[PDB]
Amino acid sequence: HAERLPYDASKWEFPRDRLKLGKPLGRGAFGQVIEADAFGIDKTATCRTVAVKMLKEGATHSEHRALMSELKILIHIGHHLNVVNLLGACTKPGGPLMVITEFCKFGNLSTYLRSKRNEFVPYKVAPEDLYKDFLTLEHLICYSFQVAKGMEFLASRKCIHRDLAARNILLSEKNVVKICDFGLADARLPLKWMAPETIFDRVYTIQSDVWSFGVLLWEIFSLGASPYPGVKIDEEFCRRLKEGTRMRAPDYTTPEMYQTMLDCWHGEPSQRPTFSELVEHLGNLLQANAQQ
Ligand SMILES: CNC(=O)c1cc(Oc2ccc3nc(Nc4ccc(Cl)c(C(F)(F)F)c4)[nH]c3c2)ccn1
Repeated sequence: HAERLPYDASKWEFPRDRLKLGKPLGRGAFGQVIEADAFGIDKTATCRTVAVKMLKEGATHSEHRALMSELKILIHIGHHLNVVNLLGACTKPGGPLMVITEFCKFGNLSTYLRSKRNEFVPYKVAPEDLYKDFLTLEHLICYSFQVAKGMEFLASRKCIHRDLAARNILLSEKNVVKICDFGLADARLPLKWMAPETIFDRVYTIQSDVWSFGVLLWEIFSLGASPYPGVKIDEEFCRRLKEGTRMRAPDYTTPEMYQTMLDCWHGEPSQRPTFSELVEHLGNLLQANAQQ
């Protein structure tokens, strides 16, 4: 499967001595995600800020492969605007295993959205300057549109994310969002983003990612709220879920967006929309929103 993917070190290998590791950006059992400086990793710059995911110096022989798979998969997928850009890696012996991606200034979308709760209006109005730097339904529909586009792309190159959530979406410059993974596909309570077929039968498909995409939409339109607020993720949660229970509409959604969340939460994988359809439907909503 993944282990069998090609790592062309001549094109991605980067000198560990050209990286000045900085402040941690996130922790994990696998190891860490650190901010850093790359001396001439790309060409349009001399010194660039990059994000680096790396294992613990005493990391298992298993994770070492997990991280190598991610590197191979990211390479296989190729470049897309809404997928965090892979810049390089460090496989050679000597230092720990490291994957290097572009740095996204504003970090994960969940945190970001939460900080704009008191800076959000559905639609801007004149003066129009009293709203400069406010989030609007257009922004939210756009973020969802972009993620759906990146997932369509992942589908296209036949890959699945496995843990699609707001915390794994990064806000870059000019309202451009990028899909990423701070983990190595847990205090992050991942069951909240899993489709029933995944929870009960541990089966991961592109359609279960669509279920996750539904939780992400609820996250975006709750302005960063936490999925299944207050609810205890236990035996009964898994049960109720399979029985057909879903979350109520978030605080800033629109009738259509909430319906789309529901569409994504169909109990039947094959009854859930597909990312292409989602990209088309969302695009419509975006364009329908501008009008009014
Ligand atoms: C304030 N800025 C940040 O906190 C920050 C962290 C960051 O961390 C990383 C560092 C390395 C990474 N490697 C990934 N893997 C990844 C990214 C996208 C996709 Cl689609 C897939 C997978 F596995 F699904 F193919 C895997 N995500 C990563 C995220 C990258 C950019 N900005």
